[PDB]
Amino acid sequence: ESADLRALAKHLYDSYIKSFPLTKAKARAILTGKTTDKSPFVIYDMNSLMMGEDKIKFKHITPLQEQSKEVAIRIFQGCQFRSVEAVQEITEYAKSIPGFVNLDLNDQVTLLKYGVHEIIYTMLASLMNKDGVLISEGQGFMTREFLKSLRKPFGDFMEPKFEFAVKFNALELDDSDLAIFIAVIILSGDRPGLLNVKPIEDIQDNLLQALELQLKLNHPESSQLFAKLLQKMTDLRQIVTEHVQLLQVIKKTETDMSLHPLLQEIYKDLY
Ligand SMILES: Cc1oc(-c2ccccc2)nc1CCOc1ccc(C[C@@H]2SC(=O)NC2=O)c2sccc12
Ligand SMILES: Cc1oc(-c2ccccc2)nc1CCOc1ccc(C[C@@H]2SC(=O)NC2=O)c2sccc12
Ligand SMILES: CCCCCCCCC(=O)O
Repeated sequence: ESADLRALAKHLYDSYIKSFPLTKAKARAILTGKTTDKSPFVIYDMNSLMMGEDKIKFKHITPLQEQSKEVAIRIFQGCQFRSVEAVQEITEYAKSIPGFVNLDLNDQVTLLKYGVHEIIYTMLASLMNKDGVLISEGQGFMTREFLKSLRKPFGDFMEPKFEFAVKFNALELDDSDLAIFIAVIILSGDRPGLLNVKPIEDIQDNLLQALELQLKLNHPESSQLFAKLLQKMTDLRQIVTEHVQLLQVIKKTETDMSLHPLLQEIYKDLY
């Protein structure tokens, strides 16, 4: 019935607001500079990156052994820390999806392990436009050109996310749409190694119905938005699997290189 589906949509939106401090709405307000609550420092080359480090307050601190004087590695570490924050936000959010916590714990672990990066890239798009991306909770704005011009493959690290984002962002979802979509991602019955797929697919069937109603009500003029959104899950998968391969190539070209321990656990036996 439609009433239960609407209550689910509201419940998920409420949980998403409690779990994710930086929402798309706040990111869009920052990106549209007519909301001059402040203004992010624009980073576009080495000098501006070094200047931004002076001006931006960083929350996360790499161990001294893993600090690098090299611009591309410091940026890489900035990205990792966004993922370490997001994994914990996503976990809190997942526990509020009805039925998730009653699943076998091993299946909960599997759904998070394989779901977090597809969500991370979904919400990364909320911080991007065709010209660049917000960094450090919106204190800075790193340009896309700059990110393309990084050495070794870090151009291949950034550009596919930008290509995804500008198309994903043309769907014009809001946070109340995204709250349901990321729950659909988590409750994926096709993750490797799942033990009881049927209880997962039964939750996802309910989430898909709530997502379908929500897009119908919230985007009445957007033709086939539901279908187009679900097709983006294919793009998201490709970004993750290509990222995983790319990381297996940086390891060869740097034996000493370091992932945050949380990302080491996520990537371990991932694909
Ligand atoms: C928070 C974090 O981020 C990363 C990481 C991020 C990006 C790439 C690779 C790794 N890993 C950790 C966990 C470990 O974080 C620490 C361990 C130990 C110390 C104390 C001295 S410093 C040193 O180098 N070894 C020590 O015992 C210190 S101090 C500030 C941190 C820290
Ligand atoms: C690009 C950038 O720079 C900074 C920054 C720079 C200096 C200081 C502070 C911040 N902020 C951002 C935005 C965040 O953009 C990302 C977040 C997370 C990921 C995924 C990780 S990175 C990895 O290898 N495994 C993961 O989970 C990836 S990937 C391409 C981008 C990306
Ligand atoms: C690693 C060089 C300095 C930047 C690291 C930024 C991580 C903290 C943050 O802004 O989220």
